[PDB]
Amino acid sequence: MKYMITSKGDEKSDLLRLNMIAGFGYDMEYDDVEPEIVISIGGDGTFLSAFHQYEERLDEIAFIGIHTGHLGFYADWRPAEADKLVEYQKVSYPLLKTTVKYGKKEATYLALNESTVKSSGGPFVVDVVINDIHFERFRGDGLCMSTPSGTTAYNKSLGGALMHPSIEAMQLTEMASINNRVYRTIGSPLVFPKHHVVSLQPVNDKDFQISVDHLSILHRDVQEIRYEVSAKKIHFARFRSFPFWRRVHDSFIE
Amino acid sequence: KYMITSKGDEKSDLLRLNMIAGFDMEYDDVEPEIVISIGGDGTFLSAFHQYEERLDEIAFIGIHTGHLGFYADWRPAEADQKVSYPLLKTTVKYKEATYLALNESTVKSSGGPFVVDVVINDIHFERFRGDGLCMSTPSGTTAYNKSLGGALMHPSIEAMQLTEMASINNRVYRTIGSPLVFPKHHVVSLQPVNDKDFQISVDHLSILHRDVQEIRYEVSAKKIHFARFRSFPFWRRVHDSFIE
Amino acid sequence: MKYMITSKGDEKSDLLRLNMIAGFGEYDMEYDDVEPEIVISIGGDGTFLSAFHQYEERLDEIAFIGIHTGHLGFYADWRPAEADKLVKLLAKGEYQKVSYPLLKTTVKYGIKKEATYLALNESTVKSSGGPFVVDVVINDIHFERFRGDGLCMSTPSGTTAYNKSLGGALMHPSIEAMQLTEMASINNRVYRTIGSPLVFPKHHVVSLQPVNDKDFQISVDHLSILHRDVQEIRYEVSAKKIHFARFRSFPFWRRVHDSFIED
Amino acid sequence: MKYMITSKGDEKSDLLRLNMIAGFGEYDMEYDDVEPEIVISIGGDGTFLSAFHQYEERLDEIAFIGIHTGHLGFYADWRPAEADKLVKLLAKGEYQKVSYPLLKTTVKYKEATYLALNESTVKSSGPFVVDVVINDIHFERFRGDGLCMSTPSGTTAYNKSLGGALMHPSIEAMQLTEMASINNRVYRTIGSPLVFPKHHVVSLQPVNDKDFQISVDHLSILHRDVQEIRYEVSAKKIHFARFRSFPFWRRVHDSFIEDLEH
Ligand SMILES: [N-]=[N+]=NC[C@H]1O[C@@H](n2c(SCC(=O)NCCc3c[nH]c4ccccc34)nc3c(N)ncnc32)[C@H](O)[C@@H]1O
Ligand SMILES: [N-]=[N+]=NC[C@H]1O[C@@H](n2c(SCC(=O)NCCc3c[nH]c4ccccc34)nc3c(N)ncnc32)[C@H](O)[C@@H]1O
Ligand SMILES: [N-]=[N+]=NC[C@H]1O[C@@H](n2c(SCC(=O)NCCc3c[nH]c4ccccc34)nc3c(N)ncnc32)[C@H](O)[C@@H]1O
Ligand SMILES: [N-]=[N+]=NC[C@H]1O[C@@H](n2c(SCC(=O)NCCc3c[nH]c4ccccc34)nc3c(N)ncnc32)[C@H](O)[C@@H]1O
Repeated sequence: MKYMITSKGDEKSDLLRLNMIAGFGYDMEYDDVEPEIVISIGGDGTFLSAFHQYEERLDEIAFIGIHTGHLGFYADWRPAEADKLVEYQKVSYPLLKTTVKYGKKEATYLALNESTVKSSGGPFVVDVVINDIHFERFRGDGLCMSTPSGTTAYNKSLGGALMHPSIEAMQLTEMASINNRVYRTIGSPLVFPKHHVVSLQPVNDKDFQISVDHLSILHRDVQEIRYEVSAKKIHFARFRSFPFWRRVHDSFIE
Repeated sequence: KYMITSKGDEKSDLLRLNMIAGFDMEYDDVEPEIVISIGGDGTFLSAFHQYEERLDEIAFIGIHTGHLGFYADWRPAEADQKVSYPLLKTTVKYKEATYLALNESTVKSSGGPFVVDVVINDIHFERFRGDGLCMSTPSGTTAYNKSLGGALMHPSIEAMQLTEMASINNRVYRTIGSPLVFPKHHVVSLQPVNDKDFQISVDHLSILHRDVQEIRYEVSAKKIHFARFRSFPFWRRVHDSFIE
Repeated sequence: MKYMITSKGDEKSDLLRLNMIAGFGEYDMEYDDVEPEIVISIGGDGTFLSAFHQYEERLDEIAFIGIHTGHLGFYADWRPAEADKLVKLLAKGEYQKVSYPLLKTTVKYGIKKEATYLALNESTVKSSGGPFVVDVVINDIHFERFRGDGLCMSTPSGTTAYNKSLGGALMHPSIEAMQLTEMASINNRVYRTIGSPLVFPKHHVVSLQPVNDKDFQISVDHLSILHRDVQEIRYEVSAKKIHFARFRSFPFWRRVHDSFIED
Repeated sequence: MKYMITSKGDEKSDLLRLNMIAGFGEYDMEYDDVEPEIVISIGGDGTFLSAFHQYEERLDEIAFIGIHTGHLGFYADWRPAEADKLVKLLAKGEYQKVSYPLLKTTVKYKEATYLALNESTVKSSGPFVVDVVINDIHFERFRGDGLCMSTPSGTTAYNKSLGGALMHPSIEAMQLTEMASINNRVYRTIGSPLVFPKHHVVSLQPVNDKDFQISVDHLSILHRDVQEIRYEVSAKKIHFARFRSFPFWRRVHDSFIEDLEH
């Protein structure tokens, strides 16, 4: 079938890539337009690029991650096992939908790890609105809405909770909240189920640094930033049994 | 067919009498379909553990005589569909003993250090050393779980959350630090290392267990049913409690 | 004696400034922004920080005074309505001086020369884009290899600021120390960090040494500039201290209570 | 000079203890367990804490030494394989002395005072609710499991597990950390750990219940009808015997980070 392979850039990834492509020279044809199997070689950062490269056809693509360096949560296959990889089950992980409104039109984005909103320099002040209901007035560095699979990324470093990627939900964590009598925040991470909409509304400044995984751009004149669990899912190709918690253990505990 | 529990104070007992007077409703504490709690969340917990054997045929209603609770959302000046929340199944192994929790289930030592092996799905995850561990229900996240640094999750999510209690987290006993949220059919097994005497607590019930071989945690198939008359959002209840 | 007054910029602060200057004009007070002995900041903590760095070359000859036109600050503890009593007490010289410790930041390059900075609140170091990875060396001894957003070294008085939002502890400004806090540490198998904030005494040096990237985004009291080809970043408690003019007694813990709990 | 040795209890501690006593049998060392000048602890930090309270009324005439039979401790810095060197070094009388600050715990109901090397915690006997007073000034009303006041050297103990900051023992201060605070509309607490210098008094005053489970280090007691719990940096200090540079941060490193040569 149709497939394609992306590379990190280093010699180890490109050499391993060419080594695998020649292996398919079976009934496998290389195609980067309409692939059925996308293979990422490098790390989680490399895998994220492959996700956004083919986010228009997530329903017809199974992803496979290979790490040339340290173990990743997406790139979970060693280069020494590249021979065996060249008949599988499909595992689906939830994604995050980020919608931005302006003063025009609106923009939507898909996240595999998380989406963060920070200030354009000074203090980040927004009103956190949960399901058309005011919850808190936040003041700090920013806010982080994480995917289940993305909880082991930025979310964890921010003191968030680790969620199993079988749970369809999203998690909101604080970034250096001042948390005083004027700007009282919840402090605890908040996990939202499906059909729940978290709305971030400006108070004074209208310019925000919205980031989606590995892409941070400046959005001017922002009226609203809404978060909710996307209906679209990312599909993986399961060959062996590598449990999520086991993958967490090998990463942080060892 | 229904029944009514009371906290113990005069305000709760007298209000209870008024509700009986209001009720083709036959008062039956044997096989009730409607259980009404009067007092607070603590009183509500007592009503839950009173009928664990018939949680599938009972809809609960909470009335707070004191401050607002997460389970008692009805003011006493209002005595005049079903919503299901997940539960936590706690199994202690020696003949095994099982317990159901509405808020959470914590395991501490019987005096000295608390040292166990955290096993996730028959696979060792970490060796814990500290005060103890806390496995919380979705609805119980706004309780002890929050104080321990745990995350707040909406009760519509069927899962369980494990949080640390003063982990030493060093070379020998490296822990994850972050709270862990486990879905359905996931089993967290806590296995002793040396001392096998632990102070296992289920919600408001803290009992001492001797000769413990294994403590297993998993989301129970049984769910607690509430009676929804109005619409009080979970996040609004969190807002009114911690954000004033 | 010689004095000067800085203003936030709004009408209220500027108005208060002119009236105080006229107030001092009734006594033996000379206005001088070049070599003053008393620097009065009118506005907020941010305004106070600007006045600090404006005269960081003569901190030994200056007693600072903060006046908050808005909400109460940790550096600006005087209300505008007390400006009249402030002038009269300043003119007589009826006040004692209280000293707060400062943080010394030293940046080394691939010999550029060598840059030094003084911080009243804190000094932070982050990357210039990607992952921030450095080796934390405490007193010429390797302590940890850090990977994350960055690191924040705070002064005692600066603990109630960015430090607190990062989970740092609150120290009384009488304690001569500095506090290092983590900024979103990945803290895994490869990059194991302490997690806990670290309080260092005087004469202790925390050296941050690069692993791959030499470019770092260093900020001193929100003066964030890009430093290229960085060889070393050293942290130590400065021998220089900031001097305040004390007329009454506003306890640090009360200022903490009035700011984060209730007022 | 006069010395004594405490033991954990196991075979390793008792055997190593006998070897040292016999080791001092070639030098001018008098063994005395009632009025010693050098107290040696064999076992762990728990053993050291026991040796501290055993001779806490003569802290001015005693320099302590710790030997860890198991993992590295913050008070037991010496290895069992270095016991041979310790005897000769102690006999030669060649060592500088290092002093660590202590925590003074006062319980009023007559007045009871306690000295802590690590920390002093106060819990309930149900909900623990007290009013935290800092220098005769109300700061917050706490509600949770309890409160922990830690010594500088004690910051690496329970204080670290509670999320407190690590302080160098050269700093004469004390640190207050929360224990499972509820922090809501009614009971708003600071959250952050608080570090107090000398001459600063932290007063814990009851709200409803007067009974509290007050613990000082290993000693966990129960005080009834408590009116006030006072915390302040004690004037008394514990003295150590230094032979070689073993930095505090190294002990922190070798305990929480990694120990590659072990
Ligand atoms: N604005 N201003 N003045 C700079 C002061 O801001 C304090 N400081 C900072 S400065 C670092 C920064 O760029 N943060 C992005 C958001 C932000 C900038 N300035 C803030 C001031 C208050 C609150 C948020 C910000 N962040 C924080 C922080 N999250 N919570 C508390 N306090 C901070 C820090 O003490 C610094 O000295
Ligand atoms: N009782 N007692 N033990 C004395 C030392 O134990 C230290 N201490 C304590 S005492 C409070 C307590 O009952 N903890 C329950 C579990 C436990 C007891 N002792 C431990 C020692 C190490 C680890 C866990 C325990 N907890 C802790 C704590 N989580 N992490 C570190 N160290 C602690 C505390 O500093 C005290 O100095
Ligand atoms: N036992 N009991 N009561 C039942 C509920 O009390 C809730 N729960 C507890 S019970 C554990 C305990 O023994 N804590 C000592 C102090 C305490 C006891 N009950 C409390 C209730 C509120 C606040 C403090 C206590 N602690 C906590 C906690 N620190 N912050 C929040 N909520 C808690 C917990 O959810 C439990 O299910
Ligand atoms: N790897 N990679 N690509 C970007 C991903 O990196 C993850 N991500 C980030 S991105 C936010 C950021 O700019 N942080 C500054 C330093 C940094 C950039 N990328 C990093 C990757 C690992 C560690 C630090 C950085 N920070 C973090 C974080 N502290 N700990 C864990 N993971 C993070 C985040 O999930 C993002 O999706």
